[PDB]
Amino acid sequence: AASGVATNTPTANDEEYITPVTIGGTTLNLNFDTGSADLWVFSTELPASQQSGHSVYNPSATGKELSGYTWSISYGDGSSASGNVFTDSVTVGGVTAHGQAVQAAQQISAQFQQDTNNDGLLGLAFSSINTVQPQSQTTFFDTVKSSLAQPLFAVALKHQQPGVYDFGFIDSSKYTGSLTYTGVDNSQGFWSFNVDSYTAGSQSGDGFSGIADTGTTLLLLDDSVVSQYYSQVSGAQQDSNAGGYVFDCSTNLPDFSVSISGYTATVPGSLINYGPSGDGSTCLGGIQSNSGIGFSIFGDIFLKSQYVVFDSDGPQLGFAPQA
Ligand SMILES: COC(=O)[C@@H]1Cc2cccc(c2)CNC(=O)C[C@H](NC(=O)[C@@H](NC(=O)CC(C)C)C(C)C)C(=O)N[C@@H](CC(C)C)P(=O)(O)O1
Ligand SMILES: *[C@H]1O[C@H](CO)[C@@H](O)[C@H](O)[C@@H]1O
Ligand SMILES: *[C@H]1O[C@H](CO)[C@@H](O)[C@H](O)[C@@H]1O
Repeated sequence: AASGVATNTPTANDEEYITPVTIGGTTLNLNFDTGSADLWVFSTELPASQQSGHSVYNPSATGKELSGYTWSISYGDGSSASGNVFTDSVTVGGVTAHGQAVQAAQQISAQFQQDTNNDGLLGLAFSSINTVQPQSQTTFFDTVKSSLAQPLFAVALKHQQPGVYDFGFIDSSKYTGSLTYTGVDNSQGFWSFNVDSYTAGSQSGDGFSGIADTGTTLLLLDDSVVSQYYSQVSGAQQDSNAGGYVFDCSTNLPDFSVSISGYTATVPGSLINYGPSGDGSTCLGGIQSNSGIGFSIFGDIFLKSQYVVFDSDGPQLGFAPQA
């Protein structure tokens, strides 16, 4: 059976996490994203000026076209990309997917034209939300899962340190105590789960649903919860140059926790200081608004506190404090 360890590394301020992937023999640095289901890459089909600062996929060398097939994706921050489709060999942590659909970019939006830290995305959401047309394709994980020892992957994201994506096995040294599992609702293609209650510092409230999403930097909550949290943070104010609530960098921030099937997942206040906010001398908060969408986004701020098991059997998510 197959298993492997893929090493991730945060960019500055842990904005995103990058992991190397070898496609047709070329290694690209990709953003592993449990919130989407497309494996797309910078390619030789982009204008030459947009290739600069990247490693790029050359489909002509090793790929097999899917004639007539295309892809086009849009993300929550308004970024987007599109192109055509080839199958090729894709290796992650020593585990090879043969005949994996690789979505070669022809068009990329401004955000991607400005980010030279990644060479594309590797989606790890359910394959039902893959965007390839006219027929959807499987994620790397779904392609390999029946070859793995167990049909799961697990994630340790860290603050300013390398972390892991474990494929096909659980590393019990990555967490304290035992895992607690909760049921996943895959009806919208996400790793969605329920929380029974939350604690924002000195205030608590009722539960809600949200998605485990490695591709979102922050912990995005309802505006009522965000307001409750920052009401406890002296001097907090919104700054649209920075991206939301900011505060003095020396602030002692309250913890934030959720109740997940009887387990308390706690984000220490230290992790809620995202980093310097950008002009001047404040720090951006790691908790921000979810734009009124009606569910929460358990992004990297939250995930840095946990080891998280994404198990296709169920499906289900397992949580324990990171170690
Ligand atoms: C339709 O599904 C998506 O777009 C999914 C899931 C989702 C759903 C609802 C709301 C969000 C996220 C909530 N998330 C968002 O609205 C924004 C999110 N982008 C970010 O976090 C961006 N982060 C920053 O700009 C740093 C700032 C916030 C200090 C991005 C550069 C990593 C984002 O769109 N992430 C997608 C990947 C990214 C590389 C573009 P993801 O695939 O994780 O988003
Ligand atoms: C992941 O698990 C497989 C299956 O036991 C091993 O072969 C591999 O070395 C890694 O520990
Ligand atoms: C990624 O790299 C880290 C070491 O940098 C390993 O521990 C891991 O197994 C993988 O090679």
